[PDB]
Amino acid sequence: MGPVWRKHYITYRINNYTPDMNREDVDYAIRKAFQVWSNVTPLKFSKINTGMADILVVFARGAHGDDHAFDGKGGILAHAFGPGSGIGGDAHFDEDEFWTTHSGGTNLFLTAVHEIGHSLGLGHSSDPKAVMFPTYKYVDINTFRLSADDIRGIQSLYG
Amino acid sequence: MGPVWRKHYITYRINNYTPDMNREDVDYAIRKAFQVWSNVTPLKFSKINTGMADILVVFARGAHGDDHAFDGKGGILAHAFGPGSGIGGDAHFDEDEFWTTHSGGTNLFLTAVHEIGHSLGLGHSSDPKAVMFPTYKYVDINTFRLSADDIRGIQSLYG
Ligand SMILES: CC(C)[C@H](C(=O)NO)N(CCNC(=O)c1cccc(C(=O)NCCN([C@@H](C(=O)NO)C(C)C)S(=O)(=O)c2ccc(-c3ccccc3)cc2)c1)S(=O)(=O)c1ccc(-c2ccccc2)cc1
Ligand SMILES: [Ca+2]
Ligand SMILES: [Ca+2]
Ligand SMILES: [Ca+2]
Ligand SMILES: [Ca+2]
Ligand SMILES: [Ca+2]
Ligand SMILES: [Ca+2]
Ligand SMILES: [Zn+2]
Ligand SMILES: [Zn+2]
Ligand SMILES: [Zn+2]
Ligand SMILES: [Zn+2]
Repeated sequence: MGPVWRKHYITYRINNYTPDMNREDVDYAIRKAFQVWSNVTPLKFSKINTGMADILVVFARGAHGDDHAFDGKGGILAHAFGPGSGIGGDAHFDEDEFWTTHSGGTNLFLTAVHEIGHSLGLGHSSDPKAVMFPTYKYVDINTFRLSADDIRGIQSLYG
Repeated sequence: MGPVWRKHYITYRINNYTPDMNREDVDYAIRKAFQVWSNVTPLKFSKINTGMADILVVFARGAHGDDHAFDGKGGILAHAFGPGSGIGGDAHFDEDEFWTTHSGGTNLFLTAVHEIGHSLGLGHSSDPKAVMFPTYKYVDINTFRLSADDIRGIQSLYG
């Protein structure tokens, strides 16, 4: 393995909101995305509105302060840093994308699941069924499930 | 090092056409895509309409006889085999994608530039500026350029 979180209780904070969606929708998509991963691991995720969280969720465009500039609409959608102090664990979403509760844009839920995988220490999967496979494909949020390879990946890091 | 073409006169043939575009907008996009690479290499590319070619261009959907099935709309866009006989060099475009002369779909020209890169022996690039960076972004065909990295890579396979 590379790095992992050495604790099981992990906090996140939503730094700022995208204007593409309602604030309630953004909270919900993010909360469900963490739930995908807490469902298959010992990890507990807790939303914090003050103080400093382990995992900061940020919407930004272009050069946004971290040597990995976003690229305007399309292309790179998002990135996240592996477990660590400071910017480690943080997930950044390209505001030049159009974020959506369902399809017809870039689905925030699905992307957040992918990115949180990174935040927890996963790399990319060679398996096209896996959410950690590095191409975006819309699947209905209600029918989305982690693949065998996703779970095997995360359980090897956290039991 | 991976295989390369041993000869300099390389042929391609378009096996079938996507209905998403005029037959001739497809020829144009493909021809321009080859031109991108012949401009920076000794290689020359000729289209043939019958007989055996070096690079067969295919539009297929799902499983189509090569162990790398496509995945329906979205996700994977296309794939191509490195130099060699038989399947070698062939370039397969996912028919479930919606192919376009511009945007409002997946641009055939830009995607063909990427796949031909594979047909000529190139792997992916970690440089986002590179066309061999494995992420699609639309850019007007007039403004598109190979990056220093792409050119460096191809000029280090061919002479
Ligand atoms: C820059 C990174 C950090 C970033 C990301 O990871 N953030 O977490 N991107 C991913 C960029 N790609 C990679 O890092 C990477 C690394 C190694 C291998 C690959 C790879 O093979 N990707 C697929 C390439 N495909 C094919 C291909 O290479 N054909 O030649 C085949 C062989 C599978 S592809 O069909 O998707 C394809 C991709 C791009 C082009 C292309 C490129 C330039 C011009 C025209 C077309 C053509 C085909 C990708 S990212 O694009 O922001 C990204 C991608 C997906 C998701 C995601 C996934 C599941 C659910 C929701 C969202 C989130 C973000
Ligand atoms: Ca982008
Ligand atoms: Ca952090
Ligand atoms: Ca936006
Ligand atoms: Ca061939
Ligand atoms: Ca596809
Ligand atoms: Ca199609
Ligand atoms: Zn960032
Ligand atoms: Zn990723
Ligand atoms: Zn194929
Ligand atoms: Zn590729």
